[PDB]
Amino acid sequence: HQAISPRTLNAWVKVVEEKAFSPEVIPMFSALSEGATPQDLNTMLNTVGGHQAAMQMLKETINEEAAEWDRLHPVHAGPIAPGQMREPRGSDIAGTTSTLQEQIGWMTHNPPIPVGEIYKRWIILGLNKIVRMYSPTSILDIRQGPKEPFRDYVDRFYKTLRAEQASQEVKNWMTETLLVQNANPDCKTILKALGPGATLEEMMTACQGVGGPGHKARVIAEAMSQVT
Amino acid sequence: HQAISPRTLNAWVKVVEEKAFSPEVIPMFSALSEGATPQDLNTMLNTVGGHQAAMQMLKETINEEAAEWDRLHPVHAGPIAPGQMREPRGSDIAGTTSTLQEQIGWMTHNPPIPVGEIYKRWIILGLNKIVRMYSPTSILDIRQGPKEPFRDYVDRFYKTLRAEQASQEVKNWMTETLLVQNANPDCKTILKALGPGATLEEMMTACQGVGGPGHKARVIAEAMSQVT
Amino acid sequence: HQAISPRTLNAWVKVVEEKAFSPEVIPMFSALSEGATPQDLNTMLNTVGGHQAAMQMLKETINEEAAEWDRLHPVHAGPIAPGQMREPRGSDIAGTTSTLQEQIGWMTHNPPIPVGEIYKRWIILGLNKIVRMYSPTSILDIRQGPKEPFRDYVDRFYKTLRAEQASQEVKNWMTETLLVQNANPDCKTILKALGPGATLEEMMTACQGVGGPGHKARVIAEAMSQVT
Amino acid sequence: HQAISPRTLNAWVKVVEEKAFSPEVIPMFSALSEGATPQDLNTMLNTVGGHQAAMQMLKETINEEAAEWDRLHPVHAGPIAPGQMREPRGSDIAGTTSTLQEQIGWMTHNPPIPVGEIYKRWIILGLNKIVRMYSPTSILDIRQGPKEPFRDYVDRFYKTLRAEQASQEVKNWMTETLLVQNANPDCKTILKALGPGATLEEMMTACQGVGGPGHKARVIAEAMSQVT
Amino acid sequence: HQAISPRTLNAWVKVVEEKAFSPEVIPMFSALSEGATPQDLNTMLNTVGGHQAAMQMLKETINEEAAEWDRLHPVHAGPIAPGQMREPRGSDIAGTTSTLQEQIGWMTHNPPIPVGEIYKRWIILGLNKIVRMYSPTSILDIRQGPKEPFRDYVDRFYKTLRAEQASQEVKNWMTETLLVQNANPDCKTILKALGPGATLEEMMTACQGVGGPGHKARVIAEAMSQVT
Repeated sequence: HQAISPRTLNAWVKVVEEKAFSPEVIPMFSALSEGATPQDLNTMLNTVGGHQAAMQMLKETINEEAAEWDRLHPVHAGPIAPGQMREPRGSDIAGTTSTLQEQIGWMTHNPPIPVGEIYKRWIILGLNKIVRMYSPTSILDIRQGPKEPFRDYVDRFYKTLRAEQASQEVKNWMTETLLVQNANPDCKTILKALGPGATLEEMMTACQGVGGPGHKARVIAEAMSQVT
Repeated sequence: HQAISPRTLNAWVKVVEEKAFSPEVIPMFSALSEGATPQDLNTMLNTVGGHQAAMQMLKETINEEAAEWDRLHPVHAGPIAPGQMREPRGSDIAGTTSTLQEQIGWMTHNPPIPVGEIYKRWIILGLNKIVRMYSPTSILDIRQGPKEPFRDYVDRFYKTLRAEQASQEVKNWMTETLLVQNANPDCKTILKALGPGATLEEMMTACQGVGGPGHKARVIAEAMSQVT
Repeated sequence: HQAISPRTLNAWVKVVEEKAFSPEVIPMFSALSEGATPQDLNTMLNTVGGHQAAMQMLKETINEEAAEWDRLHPVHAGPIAPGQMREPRGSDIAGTTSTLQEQIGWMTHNPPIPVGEIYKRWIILGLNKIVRMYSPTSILDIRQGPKEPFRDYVDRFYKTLRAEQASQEVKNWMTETLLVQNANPDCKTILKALGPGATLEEMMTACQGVGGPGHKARVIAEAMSQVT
Repeated sequence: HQAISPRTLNAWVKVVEEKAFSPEVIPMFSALSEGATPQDLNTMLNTVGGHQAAMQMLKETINEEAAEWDRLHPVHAGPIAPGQMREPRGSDIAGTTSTLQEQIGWMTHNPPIPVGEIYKRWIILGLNKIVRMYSPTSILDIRQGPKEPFRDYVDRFYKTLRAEQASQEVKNWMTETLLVQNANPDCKTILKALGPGATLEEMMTACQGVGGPGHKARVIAEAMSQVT
Repeated sequence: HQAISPRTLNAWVKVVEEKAFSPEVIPMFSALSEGATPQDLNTMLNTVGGHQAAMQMLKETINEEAAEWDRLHPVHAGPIAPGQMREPRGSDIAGTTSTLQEQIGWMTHNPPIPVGEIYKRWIILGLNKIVRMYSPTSILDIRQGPKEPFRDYVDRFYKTLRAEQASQEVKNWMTETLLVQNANPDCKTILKALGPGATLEEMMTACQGVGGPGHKARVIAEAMSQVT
């Protein structure tokens, strides 16, 4: 059997990477996995890194479809040793508890039991659910909360940046601009007054005081001074 | 015995979606599932998407009814091979651990054991409890709390909108005319002062400082300014 | 056979400790464990002190690779006693459920079954993920939050210092010149006004009021006095 | 013989894309290709996309090493023998003109001819040459020349951006910022004269006059007026 | 064994012409070519006119995939009397050197060698590459450079219009409304000063002298007089 190829698998991973779960993922998945055995589909589903929530939702959808297939299709009374083989099971359709030889026998035995397209349909339903009910996160979406200390915001920003797929110089550029840009006015005013060319430690030291009694007293007194 | 038809099942899903478990769901369910086997009723109950809490309550009601049936009806002394078949069980009545062939045999064997009507009665009791003690959520119900960051409210609003059943243009209009409308006066004042035709990022940035050391000082100073 | 030596293992531990999980860790691990059996690799990994999160990530990666190997490679139909031995398994590749004699036989039986290099590849993938997606903690990173009580910050600082790898005199110097330095301005002002040569007790008992009604009233009154 | 797994190959592609032929690829390549077939090494080298100059340099180095191997190692008559194995040729170590069966035979028949290790050495030399010489091209490196039309600069910027590995939102943000931030002083000042949020077509229409006789006369007249 | 219907081919041409190479071509191409013999796929790829660069990238992708298939799959020198069908090669899958009868036999063999799906996967990979890295050139993108003579720009615009896909009246309207609009301010000023509704030859004569010595001196004098 013609198993999956490294080029096609890597192209599938790349198209998942560039477009996180845009509606263009389903046509590419349906095009790159024609005739693929459930083992190959599981390989393409496991190879993609990141998007843990989307993968969890897809696995939940696959489990639901397997359970429904189990409910609808019962178990045969007795196996036939000569010229017969075990009927497919929902987990076997999902490829969890089945071997590649058994899947090949299913796809070859006449009349065909096309487990491949059934598993592909389940995965496509999961992908549709992901497309409808999932929004990917990005470094652009990391903004400091109204009452979030600067250190925790910076930690979240750097965690997202590390998880983000970009070149090192691009990541450094984002660190240079977005981190200062995405901040509440309380921290942004202090950062602007700090001046350009200030390292991370200086900014952390400067914004360590936001939300404390001293900063609150200072801003309140400044507000009364401006009003009167 | 023929199974359920796709048209009737799709109409059931549509009526559940439109009435949102209104008191009119019970008549439609009783009308569309006349003579339905427990497998058909299980498909009827599982096909409807959304309303996770209501489905959970229905499942708890079914489990309680099955447990009560198990308690009231004991286990027979022993099976009889010639001209007899296994007596029903609460899980088997609910169709979880029974095959369609066994259910058909139960409905056919004289005197007719009414598995379908018993399961329908249990599901109807569950639906009654759902109607009495459940209120569906909608995008209209999503309002920002008195002390909530604008980002968290926006995230909840968009999650509800994604879960909401509406056309894309309707969803866009709801986003345009509801996000600003449903907000605390502190955020709504800033949004109104922003001016018509503002992007989501601009509004999010403008309301980042709400409920912060700088904002709470400015509003208090303005308050004493107005008073004195 | 020629098992691991105390010198190589100690050098591996030392380089891991001194460089943290830097990108330079992967080359050294690829040089100090040439031909190492999976038990030797497990000994190399286990002796790493600290870095619990990194070791957990490495173990998760190893488990994922073992599961994928189990999925891809099926179970043989029947064992053969004369001139044969059990085929490797993902857990056996990881060395969890295998003996040293079995691994040596695997590496010796012709054609060779490279259990050692497969396990090394899995560990290297885990190390790469650690390098990409992990930031080691240090005493320099311990700073007190804007609303954190001084006692809690001191406790965290001393816990990190105890976990830190340094000589006793250097640790004492770190305590002397870092605890006061890394604090919010509210506590730093009090500590500076305290004067040099004050032990931990006076510093802790002089910063017990930060965040209390008395301090939040005194600083506010001072702010109004300065403004007006 | 064990083949290259899709997971390790995808990880190799990912690390090559991430580090962008930094020194860190040199260890990792040797880490993931232990005992790898020269066909597996060829797949590893072919799968990585982009960096055409780097791959050309690597192929040139491989061809040079193959030519040197051909020069140093002479041909032989190769009579029919019980081993009936032909001596390898530089192309065979390169993997271009060698099938997998004879390749495993070379790696297995006593004495073992390590075609895989020789090909790994050649690829390592090529990678070292790439690290020393080749420099990656980034979107930040795109800067409009002193006398370059704005349309050509925009075309080059978008051509480089479409090959950049980043999320779509990140690419849109790059288009928003870097396109105007990197410009000729005349083009930059004309764009700054335009209000923010202008569309790309408007910006190109405004900059179409840069470098023409009218623009030259205008700037000369303004300079003469300013100085005198 | 049936060929592709002319209506399907015409619809494929229409869909590939209407939306250029927007991602939506990838799904449609999958649907119209399901079960298609590689000769039919070659006909579909050859019939579509325009976008020569896209066709070049496509053909490069099929060539690369065929080369990889050739490398991975070796050649069997000795023919086999039972099932006397030659194993498909890299060019055989693409249909360049394979006849219709051989492809039909390959898709009807036992076991089936699916040349059609492999070829379609190659074209789909090429189409994804086109979508990522190709921007179609339209008449709206034809703008005359700052130093471009008007005759050369007119020739380029007319070449693009002749290559444009639109009705003759639409072409005339685009010529009338776009030639004057898309020009540098230096020539657009002269064209606007010329009487509206002028012949192409008159416009070319009027703006032929732009960028020359006399025009440069005239604009220099005008600017210096306006300044003073």
